[PDB]
Amino acid sequence: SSMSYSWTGALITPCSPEEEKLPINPLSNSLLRYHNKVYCTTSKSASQRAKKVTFDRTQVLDAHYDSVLKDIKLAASKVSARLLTLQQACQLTPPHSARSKYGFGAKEVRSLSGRAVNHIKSVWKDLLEDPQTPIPTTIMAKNEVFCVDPAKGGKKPARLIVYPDLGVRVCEKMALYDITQKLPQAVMGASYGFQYSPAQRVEYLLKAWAEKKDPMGFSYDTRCFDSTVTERDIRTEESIYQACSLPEEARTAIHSLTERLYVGGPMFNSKGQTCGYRRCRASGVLTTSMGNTITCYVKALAACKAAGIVAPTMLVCGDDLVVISESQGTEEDERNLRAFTEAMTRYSAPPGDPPRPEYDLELITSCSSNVSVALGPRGRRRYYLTRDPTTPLARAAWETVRHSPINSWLGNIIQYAPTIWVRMVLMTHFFSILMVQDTLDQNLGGVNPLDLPAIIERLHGLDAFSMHTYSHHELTRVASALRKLGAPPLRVWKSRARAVRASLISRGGKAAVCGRYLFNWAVKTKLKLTPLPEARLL
RNA sequence: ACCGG
RNA sequence: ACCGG
Repeated sequence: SSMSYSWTGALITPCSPEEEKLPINPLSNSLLRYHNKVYCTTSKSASQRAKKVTFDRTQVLDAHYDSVLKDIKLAASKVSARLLTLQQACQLTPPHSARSKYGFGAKEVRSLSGRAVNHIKSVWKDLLEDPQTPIPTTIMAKNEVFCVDPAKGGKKPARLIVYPDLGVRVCEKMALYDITQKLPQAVMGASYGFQYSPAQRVEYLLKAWAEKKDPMGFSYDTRCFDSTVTERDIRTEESIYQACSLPEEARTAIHSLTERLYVGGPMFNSKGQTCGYRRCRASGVLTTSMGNTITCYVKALAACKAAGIVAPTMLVCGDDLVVISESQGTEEDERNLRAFTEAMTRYSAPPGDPPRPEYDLELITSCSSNVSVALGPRGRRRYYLTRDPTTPLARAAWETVRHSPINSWLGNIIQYAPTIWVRMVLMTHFFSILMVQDTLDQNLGGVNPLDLPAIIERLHGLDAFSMHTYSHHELTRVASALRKLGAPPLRVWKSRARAVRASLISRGGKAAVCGRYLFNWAVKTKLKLTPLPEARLL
């Protein structure tokens, strides 16, 4: 049937001029040595990406799918959504959202500028007065930083981004924002992925695994899910939206949005040249995250019925999806999964790499991470979220005139605070750096570093400062990643940590806390870490 | 550099 | 800002 994209062969130009690395990376050259391996995706690689994503979809649904879709609409019916006032939309625009082509930007929008509030009214009236004309959109290359994997063919090409003018973006919010806060939580419940902090993701996955007599789990990746979404799936999404309590104005607009934007349209580069036409998901629109989730759920669940997966419990983080079922024997389990894949493939949701059944929770990668285990302070098992540290380390090492990685360190320190690689490698490096800049209290991305222990206690719990026997997978993987990037091995980081710890303590004050809590693992004679007063405040 | 979290 | 698309 339909082709995901068409191409005029125009260049996909970049926004922020791509910047050359420099001969000295002063913040990270003590973190790791192999900067040659750390690269960022250029837009000249945008061509390469388009080939990977341009291709024919053909879709064949069935009794199974139809039954799920019927059930899901019935859940949609229990929802009541309201329009957002044009103003309310504007206040939800992010601070530096790319300015509109009609001479105004996010400051104006958020402050209800007249030029702004006028054009948007016009944009909206046109949505109600016109549901066929395709809305033009812009296509850009997202630049992300990775580490060269030769195993999987040198360097990734840049991801493609497609979005409409800021005027239109606000209207989408007017029409849909309320649905986006109500619908998913209501068609998918426990299985909606974004509602969970890593702590609770783990807690769910455990509860799911616990409650099967003889569990079996697998994860289904679709690394081009956006390309494989069909015009019909999109309209089916509308159909799901319309199944709720909605005012007639909302309904007309949603429809008009679906036909004019969400289903497809032309794309233009920053230079303005017609770049191509699209017939799949746009990354930049409001519904994407919600759409993919719901669609993936309908399909996935159809597939389980088609394949005969028993007692399936699901988790959907957009494209990435985990299922935990009752094993029907490894013999059947391998059959049923192949089925699942054929089902999904008919549903126009193929995979990258086929799934495999697994019977150990440590081996189920998804939401780009996995569950693993170490021992807490009293010997009890502590289950926690982790991932391969390669990219985190690569990015930890990205420095240019217009970019600092310190935020990325703080990022992963928070998110992955209880992992051995954060605790031993990124923390030791972070404080080591900030101490020497004597910049230990400057607010990085709106967080004070001296608040870390308090934050970590709130988000991860006291055992995040005290875990101790890390699993073979993790130990192996981390060793390997550091070796792979020219980082010192774990044992060196221990030394470094002790010295870093000695300082933080002698500094007294909040710094002292950081020393005693964050690096308690570093010392021979451990310290009884009682809970933190400041902790209940966050 | 758009969307989500 | 970070992380995911």
